[PDB]
Amino acid sequence: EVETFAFQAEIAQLMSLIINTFYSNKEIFLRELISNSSDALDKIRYESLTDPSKLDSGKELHINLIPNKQDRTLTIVDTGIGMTKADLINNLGTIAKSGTKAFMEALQAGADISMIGQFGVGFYSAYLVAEKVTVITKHNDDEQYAWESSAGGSFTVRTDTGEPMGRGTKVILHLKEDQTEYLEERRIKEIVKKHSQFIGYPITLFVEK
Ligand SMILES: CC(C)(C)c1cc(N)c(C(N)=O)s1
Repeated sequence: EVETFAFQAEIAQLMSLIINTFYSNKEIFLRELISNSSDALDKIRYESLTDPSKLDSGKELHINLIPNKQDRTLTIVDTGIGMTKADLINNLGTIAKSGTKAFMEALQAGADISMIGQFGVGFYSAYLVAEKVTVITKHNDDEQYAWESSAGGSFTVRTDTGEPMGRGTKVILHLKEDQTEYLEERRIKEIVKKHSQFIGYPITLFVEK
């Protein structure tokens, strides 16, 4: 059962602006997605202080970067709080409507795309380098779900049947044909050290075979 939804016009217009605008500093996408995972891990860590049983789906709090050249995919995994079905379908999109309006107004007044995080809509920077994004997520209170969009105005949500996650969020970036530089170990290491050196969770960069 695959459900198809339309993006809000403002979010769709944001994704077009990200996809079409000429902007060479594309490497900031990794800073934003890693920043998103750190916040998800903060939320499960805070909630587990007043409730130790929330960590029954996994005690470890970490971020893993997994490149795959055969699939041409870069996967950012965290064991954060995850997102529910309502988070994917409309909760997180409606929050982003106000940040998108402010982000677009800032752009015409002299800002650039690298400040996208300051408006809380950093996730969409993934489309700087990916033609399709797959998000697999498992919240403690909901089932495992797969979100997917190739932009163009729509996204899909379905119950995930793959490997069970326990808890967290898996962002799979199906990279563009000319963005495979972000599969290189030495390139990922440089971006992590430059933009995310003080993240308070262990970041493991996986090596390919
Ligand atoms: C599309 C989906 C549900 C993956 C997200 C939208 C927003 N705005 C996210 C965020 N981290 O802000 S995640």
